[PDB]
Amino acid sequence: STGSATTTPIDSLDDAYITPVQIGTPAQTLNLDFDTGSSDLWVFSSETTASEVDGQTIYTPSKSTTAKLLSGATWSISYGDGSSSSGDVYTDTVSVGGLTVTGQAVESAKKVSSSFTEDSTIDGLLGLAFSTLNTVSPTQQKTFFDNAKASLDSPVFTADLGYHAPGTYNFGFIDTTAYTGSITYTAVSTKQGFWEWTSTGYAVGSGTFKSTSIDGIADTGTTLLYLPATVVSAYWAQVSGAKSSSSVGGYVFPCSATLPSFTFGVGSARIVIPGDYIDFGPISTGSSSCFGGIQSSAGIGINIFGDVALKAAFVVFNGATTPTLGFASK
Repeated sequence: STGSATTTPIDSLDDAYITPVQIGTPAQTLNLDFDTGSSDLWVFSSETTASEVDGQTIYTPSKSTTAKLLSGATWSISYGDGSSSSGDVYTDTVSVGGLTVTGQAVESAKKVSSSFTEDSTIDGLLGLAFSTLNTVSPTQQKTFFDNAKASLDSPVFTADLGYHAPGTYNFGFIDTTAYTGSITYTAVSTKQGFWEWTSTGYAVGSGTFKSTSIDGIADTGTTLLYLPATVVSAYWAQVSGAKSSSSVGGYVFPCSATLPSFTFGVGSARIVIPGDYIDFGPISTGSSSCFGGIQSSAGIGINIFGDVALKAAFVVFNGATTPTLGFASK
């Protein structure tokens, strides 16, 4: 089997991407944030504290003839950005782009933090990291991909995120028309539960490539590119007037600037992030100070190849017995 679904930016800045997901019988379609940095499929629901729902579409398990309460199971998650959610668990039928899993754990939120409430466009998350990170207790549950894997034509999924445009998540096949040149594959460590790999270096604009190992995670659920302070300083030094602002929470730059590109290495291959991808717009409405899309990972504890990086590539998440990651230009 295979599946193919379009993923759409939630706003004009590509702050996140949503993908429609069918849950239950009859189908209830929710728009979920596909997150290769976590491993829980959780949804706003009829059980979510009413004051914490503000415009989201909810899953109502009592209206699904295939929903079953997973007795005694609870979940609770906290994300790198400080947000969180928790609740109980159902199993139900879940379909993505024509690919169906029966008995998928659907984690129903009883509580969500303010950032989730405040984002009306995201109805929940669909985790695509390794199932070892799943938070369901006392019996850990499998991700949608893990459940689908054995049925897929090939044990892979691909992320093809657009810049200010829709893109695609495919399951079970590689669309050879969706990228240019070849896909370069690179080793993955699953030791921390992430799609963790080592980039071979970077360049700023038309500058020379610096060969240096950068360990980090391919994370579709993180907006920006978070790299070591040395790398980030080298980037922003090429933008007149750019500075790190403690008050704002990172590097800012004059909105009148033209940003240089940023290149990262995948083995001997190179992925070029155009400068415009690194512009996240005014820090507040009407400001001429703009927020940068490349930020320091110092004090995160891990480098994160988020959407800024991934949307410059066609990315293969290869879930073979020994997982790997593939990157192609597009």
